[PDB]
Amino acid sequence: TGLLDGKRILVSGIITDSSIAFHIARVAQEQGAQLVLTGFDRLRLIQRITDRLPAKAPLLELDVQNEEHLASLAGRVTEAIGAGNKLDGVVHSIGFMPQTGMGINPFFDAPYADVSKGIHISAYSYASMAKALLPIMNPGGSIVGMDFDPSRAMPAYNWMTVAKSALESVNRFVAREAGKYGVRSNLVAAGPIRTLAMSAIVGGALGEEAGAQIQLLEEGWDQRAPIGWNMKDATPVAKTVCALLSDWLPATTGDIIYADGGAHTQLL
Amino acid sequence: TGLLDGKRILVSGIITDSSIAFHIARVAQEQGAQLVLTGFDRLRLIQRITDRLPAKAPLLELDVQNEEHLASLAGRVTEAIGAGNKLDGVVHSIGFMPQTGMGINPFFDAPYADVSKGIHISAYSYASMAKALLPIMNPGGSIVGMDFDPSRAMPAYNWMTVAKSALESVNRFVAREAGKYGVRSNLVAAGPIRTLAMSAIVGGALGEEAGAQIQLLEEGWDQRAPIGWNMKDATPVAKTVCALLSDWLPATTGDIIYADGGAHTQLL
Amino acid sequence: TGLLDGKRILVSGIITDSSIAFHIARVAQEQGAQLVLTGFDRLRLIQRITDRLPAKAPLLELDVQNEEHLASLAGRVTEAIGAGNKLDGVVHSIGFMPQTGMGINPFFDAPYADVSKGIHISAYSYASMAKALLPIMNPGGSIVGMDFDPSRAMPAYNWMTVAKSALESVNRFVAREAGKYGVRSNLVAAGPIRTLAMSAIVGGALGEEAGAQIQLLEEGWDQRAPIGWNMKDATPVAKTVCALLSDWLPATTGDIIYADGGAHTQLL
Amino acid sequence: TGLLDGKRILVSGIITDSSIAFHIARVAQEQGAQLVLTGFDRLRLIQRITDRLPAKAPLLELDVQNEEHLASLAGRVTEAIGAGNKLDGVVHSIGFMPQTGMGINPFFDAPYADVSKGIHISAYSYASMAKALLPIMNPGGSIVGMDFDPSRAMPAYNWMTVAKSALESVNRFVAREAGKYGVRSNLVAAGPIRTLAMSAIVGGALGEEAGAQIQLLEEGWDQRAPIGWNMKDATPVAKTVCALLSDWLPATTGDIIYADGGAHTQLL
Ligand SMILES: NC(=O)c1ccc[n+]([C@@H]2O[C@H](COP(=O)([O-])OP(=O)(O)OC[C@H]3O[C@@H](n4cnc5c(N)ncnc54)[C@H](O)[C@@H]3O)[C@@H](O)[C@H]2O)c1
Ligand SMILES: NC(=O)c1ccc[n+]([C@@H]2O[C@H](COP(=O)([O-])OP(=O)(O)OC[C@H]3O[C@@H](n4cnc5c(N)ncnc54)[C@H](O)[C@@H]3O)[C@@H](O)[C@H]2O)c1
Ligand SMILES: NC(=O)c1ccc[n+]([C@@H]2O[C@H](COP(=O)([O-])OP(=O)(O)OC[C@H]3O[C@@H](n4cnc5c(N)ncnc54)[C@H](O)[C@@H]3O)[C@@H](O)[C@H]2O)c1
Ligand SMILES: NC(=O)c1ccc[n+]([C@@H]2O[C@H](COP(=O)([O-])OP(=O)(O)OC[C@H]3O[C@@H](n4cnc5c(N)ncnc54)[C@H](O)[C@@H]3O)[C@@H](O)[C@H]2O)c1
Ligand SMILES: Cc1cc(C)nc(SCCO)n1
Ligand SMILES: Cc1cc(C)nc(SCCO)n1
Ligand SMILES: Cc1cc(C)nc(SCCO)n1
Ligand SMILES: Cc1cc(C)nc(SCCO)n1
Ligand SMILES: [Mg+2]
Ligand SMILES: [Mg+2]
Ligand SMILES: [Mg+2]
Ligand SMILES: [Mg+2]
Repeated sequence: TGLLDGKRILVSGIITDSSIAFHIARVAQEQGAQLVLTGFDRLRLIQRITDRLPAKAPLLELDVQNEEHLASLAGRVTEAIGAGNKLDGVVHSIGFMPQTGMGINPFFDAPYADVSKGIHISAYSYASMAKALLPIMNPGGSIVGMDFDPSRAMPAYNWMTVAKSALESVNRFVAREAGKYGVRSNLVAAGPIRTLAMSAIVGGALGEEAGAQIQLLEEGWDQRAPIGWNMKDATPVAKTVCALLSDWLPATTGDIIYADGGAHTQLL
Repeated sequence: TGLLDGKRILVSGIITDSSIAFHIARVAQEQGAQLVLTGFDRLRLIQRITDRLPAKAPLLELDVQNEEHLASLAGRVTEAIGAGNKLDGVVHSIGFMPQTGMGINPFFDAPYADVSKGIHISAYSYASMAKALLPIMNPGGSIVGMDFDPSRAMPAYNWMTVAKSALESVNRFVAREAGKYGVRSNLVAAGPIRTLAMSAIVGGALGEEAGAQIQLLEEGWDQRAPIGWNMKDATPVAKTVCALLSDWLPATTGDIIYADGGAHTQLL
Repeated sequence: TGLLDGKRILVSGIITDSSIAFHIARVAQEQGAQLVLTGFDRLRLIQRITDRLPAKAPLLELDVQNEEHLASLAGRVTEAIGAGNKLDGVVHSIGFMPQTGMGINPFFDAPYADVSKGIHISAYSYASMAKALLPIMNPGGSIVGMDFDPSRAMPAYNWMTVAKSALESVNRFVAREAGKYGVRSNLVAAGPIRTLAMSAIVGGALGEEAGAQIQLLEEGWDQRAPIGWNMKDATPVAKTVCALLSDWLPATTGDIIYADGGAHTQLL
Repeated sequence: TGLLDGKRILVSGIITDSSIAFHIARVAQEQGAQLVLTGFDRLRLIQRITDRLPAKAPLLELDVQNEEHLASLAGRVTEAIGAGNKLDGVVHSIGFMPQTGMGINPFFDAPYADVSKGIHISAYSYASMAKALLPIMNPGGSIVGMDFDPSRAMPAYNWMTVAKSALESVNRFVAREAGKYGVRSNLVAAGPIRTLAMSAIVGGALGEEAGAQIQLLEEGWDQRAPIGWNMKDATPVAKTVCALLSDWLPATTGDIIYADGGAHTQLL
């Protein structure tokens, strides 16, 4: 009698046990969902990490820049879940921007090849995944992607914020296509989460100034949030994704749900 | 094992069996919630209407313009739910604007006394209710109000749209206060719902031109909505309110969730 | 050969030489406009203040809560500018909220009578003025009101922020009506300006906590603004209003132009 | 005594006499500006077109995808305007998306190589141009780019709308960098303009369905616009760009000014 009882849901984006997608997968299993996982490049690592989830789940390789992987994806999922069965949910929790497009490297100094790779992985791939998977989704289904509010510019995030602006636009178009299948498409805009990479950035991995700036941004977030914000806890974010994967928001599509403590609704 | 098992929730705004609040109450009871209802003025009528809900619920009188009603409200609720028990949820589903502030009466011709009454009932009362009820709400609790997207002007809605703009602002402030109690505050922006009053307006009760305009607005809404919009079905709206009343969006406050078929995310 | 050569423009809202409207009037006269001024209550004071403008201008009494003043206003303006002449511009620079609706008085403690008076003066009056003056405006004309960005809640501003949210909504409706006359309606959202009242508030006139909060808000504004923000200089704001009064933004209506140093476009 | 007297302004984007940039250049010259023009690929054609402007202007070659052109650009401009002189204004009026990313080709069928080229030319190039030209701009200067409101998805525009979403994000970052030079960065969001390409699209050049959809969008725009919208007249758009190039909006940066008849502020 979980929120997601009987649902078959694909979850991309697990790389470590601090990945937002690891917590999305954990909560969805706690709520009765049957998962198929996708991983990029380091499949041995990802299998070992995902062994710590409450239930075993098949793991498929998916590099979103690889056209072959995308073309075979629905067939591979169908074999993992059994012929005649379809998915009820898809989670996109994939993002990347080269170091030249984030941190202390000046905004104007990111070469376009680097920005293009970041926008491919972070924004275009949301459409790629929907194209691949809508033919094997049931009516009433739900596609969810991870967003970080790009409405205002911020220090250090730089071209990653541009990629999120493109992602929000992509989501509105995916909703139009997904609608033909009786399927919803939405993003969850999360507050900052202390993943391994984010901890490294605050520790100065992309320059001292960028680290300082991101730390300040984190502190302001909790201060602004009327219910507070705990950057070490991805669970409220994971629960929000599961809310969208459920049947409890059946008239919301092309949209953005903010799991940020309410910080974006306050100026100070 | 419902979504709202064990929760005690106050629901205002029932006047007929087509009231959005009637469907909110029905769905919340189907999901295990124990309700306290509030009604305005025609309490005999409201009791008879609410007899059709799946479970019996105490009905309290509440005129949001009446300071005495608001001052006694927490005590009356506490006696209905039993001393030592508190509310987990509050639903504001209250709206009013005099006929001079809607329909074919020119926008410039609404007297301020009429606009003020409409803003009192439709916007200020969201703060009034929160003031009255936060002292008897549990941590983890949720306050939800009903909104109609006022970001762009529209024909006929006129000063009611202005009241909704004020309501959205009020909600962001209520979230700051509610946060001190561990309580969330959010609005659900619904698409148009064919309540008795809305059917009457399309039938020309506020002038022929206003009727025509609202009919066109309804038709465009379903056309824009990537998953469609059924104005005769309040259930998707009710489910969305219950989503916010649950523990599944624990990091969303001061915010607006759109239960509109995705229509606001599309231009045509 | 000024920006506003040959234009006849009404300017409300002068009370001291630090009033934003004083600087709007000064810049418009420097740019060739012929003004009619309106003042509330302390007409002797206002006449003495306005004697410091570059050119003499007729001063008319206007209490926006007074129905008689509003009904006679067009006739009084026509006699000041001469029969057969019409206005090309109207400036609304009027705002008020009782002390119970701003500062350290808790948000929930503002009585509705006080909030209603504030919304009357600050929001409804924008429509009142347009109703009164559109019949004596020329095609190509411009109505401009003063706004403070209410998209996010902030400390101390409280019900004044709610009034601004209502004002933004009112402006979109006024644009629909003004359009019938070939007239534009827009708001200028200014950054914080150190008027006499604002200096007093920072000095603690509405409580110490509110003062502290507003000071912090001012400091953050200049820090966020990519071109900086000088709260002691109303001239950039005045120039922006004159831009809207000119023929140089002829396809902008129902809209908001931000004269805030770009602060609202940045998170930190 | 024009609006732009004494200013030196670079204008990109002229290809035909229906180019929005042709009208921007014409109005800026009528207002006293001294121009430097940039053109892509068909320089013989562009020279002949630009011979119809009120004043002669030097024409420089600029392919925004060509790193060499961008690296030599400031030097070439300096030789055209004379050593010791700098620019006061820069106009980006450059946009492109391959046919696979617009029209009736399904959204999911645009290959990433095509989308990437479109985002390079339409969004990244706004940053490229600013990088190249800020070192030769005067304090008080202004960078302006052309936008089409991408806040909601629309039929046929598809990946071009995604590129505009990215452009709006880029503009907020460019404003931060431009601020260091005392320079503003803003976009003008225009309503639809019947350029040669747009006429061709309505005539069915990108498929019949896409043509039909764009025609409907155009008709709705004028209907929504409180002051109307004339798609055959680029002059109101050009005047708006010149407003931003002037000293009359000195506190607006990282922002978007809508020259759309007010259509985006209205639902119907
Ligand atoms: N951490 C934050 O503060 C935060 C805040 C809001 C949103 N988000 C977003 O949440 C999502 C998940 O990120 P995270 O913070 O959990 O970091 P993470 O590093 O744990 O996850 C990012 C994932 O992207 C995957 N990925 C990268 N390139 C790929 C490719 N070519 N094909 C397939 N997958 C690829 C990685 O393998 C990894 O699993 C991202 O979209 C991120 O932008 C993060
Ligand atoms: N029907 C729609 O199309 C639509 C769309 C979006 C949002 N909404 C909103 O949903 C809410 C519920 O409205 P509805 O459409 O279900 O109509 P309704 O007429 O069924 O409900 C409105 C309720 O407001 C109550 N009310 C009026 N004055 C009151 C007072 N002084 N004190 C206490 N209660 C008072 C009425 O008694 C009634 O129960 C309103 O906020 C409305 O604006 C409606
Ligand atoms: N000062 C700021 O930081 C700031 C920032 C953004 C916007 N604004 C807005 O600019 C406008 C002008 O305010 P200001 O800051 O220059 O302060 P101000 O006190 O100098 O001007 C306010 C004016 O409102 C007038 N007014 C009050 N009640 C009235 C009534 N019943 N009828 C007619 N006029 C009445 C007052 O006489 C006064 O002239 C207001 O709308 C204000 O909200 C101010
Ligand atoms: N026409 C509309 O309805 C409309 C509406 C809003 C905004 N806009 C925008 O206005 C701008 C101007 O477009 P237009 O409608 O005047 O069309 P246009 O075809 O006349 O102008 C587009 C220009 O982009 C230039 N360009 C293309 N690739 C280039 C490259 N690699 N390097 C340099 N320049 C290149 C072309 O040479 C051409 O001069 C674009 O940003 C467009 O998106 C157009
Ligand atoms: C919003 C945001 C922040 C960070 C550090 N990474 C990402 S995606 C790269 C994952 O480590 N997205
Ligand atoms: C958005 C909206 C529309 C209507 C007709 N009424 C309301 S409240 C009055 C209830 O019948 N709100
Ligand atoms: C935004 C804002 C701030 C303040 C102090 N007053 C106002 S109107 C009252 C004028 O002194 N408006
Ligand atoms: C918004 C928009 C529409 C169109 C047809 N083209 C462009 S850029 C290509 C120029 O002909 N931008
Ligand atoms: Mg294990
Ligand atoms: Mg019964
Ligand atoms: Mg004098
Ligand atoms: Mg010639």
